[PDB]
Amino acid sequence: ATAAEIAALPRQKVELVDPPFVHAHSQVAEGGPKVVEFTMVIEEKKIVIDDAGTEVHAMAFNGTVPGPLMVVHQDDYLELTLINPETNTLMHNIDFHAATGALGGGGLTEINPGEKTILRFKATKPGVFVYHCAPPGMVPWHVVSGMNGAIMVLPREGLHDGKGKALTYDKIYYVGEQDFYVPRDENGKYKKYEAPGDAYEDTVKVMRTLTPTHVVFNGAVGALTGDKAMTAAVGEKVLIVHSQANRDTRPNLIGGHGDYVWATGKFNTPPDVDQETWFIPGGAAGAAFYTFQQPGIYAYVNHNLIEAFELGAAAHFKVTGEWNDDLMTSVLAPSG
Amino acid sequence: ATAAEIAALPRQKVELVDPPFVHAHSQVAEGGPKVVEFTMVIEEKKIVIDDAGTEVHAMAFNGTVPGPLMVVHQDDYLELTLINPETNTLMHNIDFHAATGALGGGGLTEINPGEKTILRFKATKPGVFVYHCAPPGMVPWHVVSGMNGAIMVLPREGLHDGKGKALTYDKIYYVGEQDFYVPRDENGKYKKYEAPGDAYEDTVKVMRTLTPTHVVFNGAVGALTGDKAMTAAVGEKVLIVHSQANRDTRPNLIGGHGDYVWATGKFNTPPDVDQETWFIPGGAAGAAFYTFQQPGIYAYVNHNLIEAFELGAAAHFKVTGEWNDDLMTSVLAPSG
Amino acid sequence: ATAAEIAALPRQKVELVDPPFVHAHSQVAEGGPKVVEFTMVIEEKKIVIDDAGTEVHAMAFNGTVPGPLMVVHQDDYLELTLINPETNTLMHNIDFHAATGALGGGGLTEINPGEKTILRFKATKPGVFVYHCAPPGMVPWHVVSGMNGAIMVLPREGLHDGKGKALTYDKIYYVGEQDFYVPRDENGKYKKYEAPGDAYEDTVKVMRTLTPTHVVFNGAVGALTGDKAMTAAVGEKVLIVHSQANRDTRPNLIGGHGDYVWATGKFNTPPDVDQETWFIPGGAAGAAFYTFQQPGIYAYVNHNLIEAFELGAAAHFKVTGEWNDDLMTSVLAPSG
Ligand SMILES: O=N[O-]
Ligand SMILES: O=N[O-]
Ligand SMILES: O=N[O-]
Ligand SMILES: [Cu+2]
Ligand SMILES: [Cu+2]
Ligand SMILES: [Cu+2]
Ligand SMILES: [Cu+2]
Ligand SMILES: [Cu+2]
Ligand SMILES: [Cu+2]
Ligand SMILES: [Cu+2]
Ligand SMILES: [Cu+2]
Ligand SMILES: [Cu+2]
Repeated sequence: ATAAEIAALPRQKVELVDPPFVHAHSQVAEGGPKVVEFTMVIEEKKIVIDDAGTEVHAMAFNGTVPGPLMVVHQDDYLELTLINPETNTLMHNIDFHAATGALGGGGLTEINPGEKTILRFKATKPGVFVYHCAPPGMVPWHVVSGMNGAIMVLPREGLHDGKGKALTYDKIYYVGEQDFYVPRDENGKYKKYEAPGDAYEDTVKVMRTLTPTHVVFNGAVGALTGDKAMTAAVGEKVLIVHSQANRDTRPNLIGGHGDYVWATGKFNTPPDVDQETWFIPGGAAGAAFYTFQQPGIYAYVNHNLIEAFELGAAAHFKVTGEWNDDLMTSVLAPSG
Repeated sequence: ATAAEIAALPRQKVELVDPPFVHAHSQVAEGGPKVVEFTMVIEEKKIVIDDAGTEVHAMAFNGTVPGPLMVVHQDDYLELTLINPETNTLMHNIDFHAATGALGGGGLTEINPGEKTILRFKATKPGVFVYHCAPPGMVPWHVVSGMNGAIMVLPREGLHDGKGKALTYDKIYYVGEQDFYVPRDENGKYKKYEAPGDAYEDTVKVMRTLTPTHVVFNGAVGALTGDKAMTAAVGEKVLIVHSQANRDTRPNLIGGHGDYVWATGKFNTPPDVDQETWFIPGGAAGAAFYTFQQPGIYAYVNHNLIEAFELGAAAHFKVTGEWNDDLMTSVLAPSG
Repeated sequence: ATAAEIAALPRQKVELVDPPFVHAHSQVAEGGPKVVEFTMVIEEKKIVIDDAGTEVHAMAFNGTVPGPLMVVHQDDYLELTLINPETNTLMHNIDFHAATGALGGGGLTEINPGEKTILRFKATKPGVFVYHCAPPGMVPWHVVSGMNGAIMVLPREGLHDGKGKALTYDKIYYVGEQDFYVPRDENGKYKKYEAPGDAYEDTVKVMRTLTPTHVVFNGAVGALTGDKAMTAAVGEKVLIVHSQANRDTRPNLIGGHGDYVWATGKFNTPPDVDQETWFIPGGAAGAAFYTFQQPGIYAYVNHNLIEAFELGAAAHFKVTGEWNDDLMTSVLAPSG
């Protein structure tokens, strides 16, 4: 398509919402290709990542860790207006794994504090993809400071299983997983810093151990539990998009399964089925589809249980509904 | 299925055998759905895991690490009687990744010493699945203390390749891989403790480094080598079920291949073929089918060779039969 | 085939080239089965792996790290003459994951300094496979000293996608990823040694942490950048073979994609498509096929960005051609 043809295309402005929720969208594409517009302001800000009050000088797209999920359809154009406020101190940019060229847009979006840029790319490949800051010379630090998220490019005909059968979810959740490397003092207590730069040297040292001090969902230990636990009901079909821009993860819905899992996150690659624990390599997004059959609490975790329960990679699902004794029943409850 | 129908199903008690061996079963189901009954007694006991007398206070299903492999067919019901003797001191339960509901059954099987429980669940999905102890608050600790195993839910029609061609094995082995985190004193000597709880704080510290001191098959370094090597003959078809409940692994039959590998461990997902090294994420089981073509010794290992030969993740296969010079031959033996 | 039938097959002597380039070959098999001959001299030599002058006592096949890529077709016989010069001080051998029997040939190829051997095996399975030194007793050490490579066994009919369409590449590159464990002194400085054996005790201790000090492509940090960046042109089809003999990796062509990726490295296993980041387990090789659509610099990395940018696992592609504004364009360049 020529510039003229693209300028004639309809344009829709979408308002992003904070993870784990996803902005309103249609699974089946409406009309022909469109230029979907998104705006995100970068905010360098202090966030607390655990109950002890541990701090991280985050670099967050739209002010959240992970950045929000942007949703478009295959062959739509994603036009992102990216803003780096003069209140920030570092240069920032964005790399869309879903895009093609200039390091995912990285080479065309380098913005200093006080600048903005508008990048447009054709979403030619269907699936979920990671996006993240990629400044030449300080990539890992910015990424593990939370500057990453994901987008979903839906097939124009919505989701289907490997054999051509439609898969329509009732709800969708985006679980961004983040590995944090927080310096500790001689007492083994997490250190705090006045400015983000102050922490760089100590942090690089921790990063070199390839051992995160924290592995969390939605920016903090327990962020998706309690009044913020995800929800569903027996019978409900749920799509769980999961991303990790720097380190491997292995999602598992404890008490359930991954009925259809596009482990590689790409829709033209048939999904695996009946999964117990699936695998998403660092630098990628994956997605799992499940129809709940039992009510009660579920633990959604990175299945290296130390990472899940000692480091913070665990969420919960609260599911309402009738218990099914055919699937499972306590013949004899715990007793003498 | 009606209520009367389940109650009318034939009940069958099966006697378990210790890994790497598997209890008697039929690949193709025999008769309609059944309620397959198993019983496992929990044993807390000190075991030696290496050639240096290193000890671990194990928590073991049926007294073995890994716990035994339970085999049923899709749509049978697995009815497990789980016993926690009054001689034990810790709380236990069981999570079946193959099951649906109550956190895999963990929420219905919490038993203290002196208690027993009976759990029944319908094996609705075919494949090999991990099962492990999972009491709220002490999940990773108990799991890395060896309280995990796997089950196999065979398709009623047995296994088939991606083209619908039946895959019938002559022998089946279950290799459970265990990551252990044993504390060391300031001199580097592994510590010993009087009771399980005594080692808790020291052990969690090692666990948080995400670096196991040992990675073993069947509970100890060398457990599946020498006089305990697994066996086969040229021409025999063997299925090797492999599990790892907490950490990733990458099996490889050195000298052979994985002719058909259900890397994810789920039979409705077509197997990969001609594999050199496959990958099983922590929290899952996988299965590899192979037809031996050459006699001799084979090393079956986790292919991060440091984990295999420095940490303990290596086993052997001793295969009888005639050598095939077409496949391989020494044209010129080592010489000056 | 009988010994006589094999002896009558046509022979072809191949001259190997240093990675990332690959020796001349035909994607589609030229004629029936043949005995393809290769010769590799083992070289124990010092290599400098980073800009701080860090040394490693390398054990390199054909003098490089990784060893060169050998290409044959399915059902051809690979006949390798391996030489261990009197100048070397260690026993060496070779294990081909592509072969069948005697530990991949390791049991039939043990040669001391001053010895040579000739091994022939039938390449019965198509795909890319790892090969590495495998002495009984000192495996991980030699492997992580750089003694590993890969071979490609192409289907007689060349490559095809999952639907049977031919995938013909214009260029092919072989990226060997190496994890190094270099000892340091109490001041955090990398130690140097006068002979290979001198660093053994120290290296094992570092290997036990399972945390490499360096993760590099083609033997050194920046080896595949600058004067050695890989090249291509818009419209060109490129196959990127990638191997890791001891540790997991997750390749990603930043700016592009993996249009077709045989992640497990085996050609009879359908390739995944439109990949952002793929996964290759330690002890295996994989291959990705991509058609460039945009000119410019691309970063090819292990997508754990710490491993890529702090540890060394990063390469570059320099692509020439016309920029495609339909796929990506800067609507608004960085500005106030
Ligand atoms: O922009 N590097 O993944
Ligand atoms: O039951 N938690 O993996
Ligand atoms: O030959 N050991 O991977
Ligand atoms: Cu940034
Ligand atoms: Cu940045
Ligand atoms: Cu990236
Ligand atoms: Cu237990
Ligand atoms: Cu327990
Ligand atoms: Cu589990
Ligand atoms: Cu060697
Ligand atoms: Cu060697
Ligand atoms: Cu190997």
